[PDB]
Amino acid sequence: GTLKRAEELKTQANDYFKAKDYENAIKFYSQAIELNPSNAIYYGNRSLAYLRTECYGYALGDATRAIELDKKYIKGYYRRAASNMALGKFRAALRDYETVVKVKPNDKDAKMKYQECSKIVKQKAFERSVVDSLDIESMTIEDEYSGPKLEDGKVTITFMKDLMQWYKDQKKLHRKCAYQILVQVKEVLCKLSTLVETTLKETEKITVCGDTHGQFYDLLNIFELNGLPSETNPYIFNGDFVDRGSFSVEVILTLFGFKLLYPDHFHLLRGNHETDNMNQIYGFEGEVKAKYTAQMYELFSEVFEWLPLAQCINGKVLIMHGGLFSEDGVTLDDIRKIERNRQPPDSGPMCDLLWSDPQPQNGRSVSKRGVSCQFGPDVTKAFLEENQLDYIIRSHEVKAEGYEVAHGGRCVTVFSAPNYCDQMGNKASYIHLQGSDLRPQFHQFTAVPHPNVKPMAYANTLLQLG
Ligand SMILES: [Mg+2]
Ligand SMILES: [Mg+2]
Repeated sequence: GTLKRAEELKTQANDYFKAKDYENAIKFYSQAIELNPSNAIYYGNRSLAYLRTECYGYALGDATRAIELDKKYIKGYYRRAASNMALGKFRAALRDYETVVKVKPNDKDAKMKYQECSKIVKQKAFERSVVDSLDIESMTIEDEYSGPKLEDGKVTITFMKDLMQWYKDQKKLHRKCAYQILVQVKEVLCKLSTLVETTLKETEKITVCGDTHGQFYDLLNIFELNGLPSETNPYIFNGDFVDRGSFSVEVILTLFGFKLLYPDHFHLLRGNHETDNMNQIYGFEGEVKAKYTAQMYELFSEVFEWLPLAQCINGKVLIMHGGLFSEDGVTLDDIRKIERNRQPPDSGPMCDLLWSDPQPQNGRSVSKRGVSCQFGPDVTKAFLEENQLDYIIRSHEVKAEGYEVAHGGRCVTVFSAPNYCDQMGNKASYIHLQGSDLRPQFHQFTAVPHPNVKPMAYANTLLQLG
């Protein structure tokens, strides 16, 4: 009985979903849909599982299919509005929250989401540089503050070590210090090329980490397990420092501090989560407003805009958060020429560097995330050959073992956030490269305990569904 088979497969998918095994959830929903392609609940649950795995494009299409089947399926509208929020389609989301708060005026949840949506809409409408309406010198550190302070405005190794300790005890760096770090670090970054270039001599090493997503206690574990940064232990943090994790302020100010301390050996590349559309939904903007001000947040936003987009080691390995391009013929010079100081556009090379994913089949598809592309091994081979490169290192996707090697070895994924969001139970890893030998060496590690704060504790409700 085809329909009762579809239904058993959907029940298994629900089971997979609840166990946080979205990849199988998706697969069993997909098979359910294969047997009965005309049920709204199926499309709606698969839309939610695509949302959980940040596949906004696919969540959007499934939500739309669910709504086209049943105009009264309320879930369909929330999950459609979530996808659109994450895609920067704020007005589209509001239309759906409206259609809901309409079909029941009473709903507590409906109006809260509508209002939260309108507030972002209203702000973005509204939307000189923030530093100029700040008077950092005039601020005063209260006598009774006993946490870390800069040594005459300067970051040092002793400041970094006390900062790390202070944060471990869940305490807050005085706002004056936070401001100074931000201003200097803006100054450093705004000097960098869009493409950072590093030469590693025969005897030198470099560590590449992937996403860390505000997992502060895991970030300290990287440093214990692999050493503090210094001029003989350089690091690249390949984006997505913040969001989801509820210690994002602690992660980003530690990283920025180390960038000031070892500016030529501690490198930070922009990820898709160093952007407004992500930060307003996924916790960072809320965490910074809770702990500091809306003005601090606007400053973080403007610094993120100067983060370089890619890094090239010895002209042979190319590192970016996302992946390769929607278009053929993009060169390394083209990347160097990108005007990066902005939010990323909806498409184009800057967008692809932050957002794209590899796919196993040849060619290009519109991406499952609803922005940029998926690119096959023939895309990767042509770009490497055209540019005299050996392979790429990228991050952006959660991996069960903390890394993955795709495209015949030409596309490497590294991911540095173990037990991601307290739920995935994945290993994390970092890479060592060596000047004499640029083949990636992987080191895996597991999650470490942290205080009682939930992931997304500071985020609005727009992307917390189910
Ligand atoms: Mg990412
Ligand atoms: Mg990420």
